[PDB]
Amino acid sequence: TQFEERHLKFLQQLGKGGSVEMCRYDPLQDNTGEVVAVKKLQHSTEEHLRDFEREIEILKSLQHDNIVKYKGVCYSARRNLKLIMEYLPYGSLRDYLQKHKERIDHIKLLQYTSQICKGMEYLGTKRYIHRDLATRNILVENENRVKIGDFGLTKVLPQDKEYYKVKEPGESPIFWYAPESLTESKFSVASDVWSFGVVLYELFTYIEKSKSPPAEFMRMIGNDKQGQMIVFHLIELLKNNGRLPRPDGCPDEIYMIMTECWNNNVNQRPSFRDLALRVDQIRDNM
Ligand SMILES: Nc1nc(Nc2ccccc2)nn1-c1cc(Nc2ccccc2)ncn1
Repeated sequence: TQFEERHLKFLQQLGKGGSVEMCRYDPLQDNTGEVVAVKKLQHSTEEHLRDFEREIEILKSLQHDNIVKYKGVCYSARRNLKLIMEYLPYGSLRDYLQKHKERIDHIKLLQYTSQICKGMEYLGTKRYIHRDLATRNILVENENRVKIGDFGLTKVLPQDKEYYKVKEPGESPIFWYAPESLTESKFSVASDVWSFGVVLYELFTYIEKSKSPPAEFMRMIGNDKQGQMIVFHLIELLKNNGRLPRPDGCPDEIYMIMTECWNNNVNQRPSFRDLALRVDQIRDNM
């Protein structure tokens, strides 16, 4: 079925990077229409249109309980596509956790960790590399279900390679990046596992600003480091086993999982299939 542009009523802006807005698809014009999440380009360049269309193809091919649901495409404006998605009412996990802090216990954090793992394992079966796994890109459906959203940086692996090489990087979440992604701009399932270790760290710090991966890494390299010098010092730190600390009150077994995801050897990092099995075992034990 189709979405006519004239019937999409703007409600609220949700986020920018592209922009995501909350809209009501209301063709009956009685405000009884479905509330949807709408992604559109803000600077619709020919390269950005090409990437956005690929992102739409990626989302549409994915059907999993922990992946935001594709609803459609609104053409009504080909050079000005609007991606229609289900609206997830509790927002990003980063905001949700920061708002409802230790009132979410370890058992609840591990239910979210398991869902993120499962979503990521399914994404890997389609040979897609997220590249931007972070709590800000994880959305909350309700208190019992989280879903990976934002496939803006997602890449499809070439047919004959287990990595994707980014020739000209744009804005990059460097404090979530694997060493090989920082040094050689190489992205793989293994670099998404390293970023997953960082998500686990974010969860267990309860999004405390002073404990954030940029705040901790800046302190370790020195707050005096600026621009490209941050990337130089971060690479040297990671190569020398400088890691994010164990969050206050974090169980030993969860910190062990983080440290295994943060292995310098790409092949030694765990698989998302084993992480989901391990996390479900911890939850069972609790
Ligand atoms: N499907 C869907 N529902 C929502 N709901 C929402 C978001 C923020 C506040 C309240 C509700 N977003 N969303 C969405 C958002 C999005 N990226 C994004 C937006 C805000 C922040 C961080 C990242 N990418 C794809 N879908």
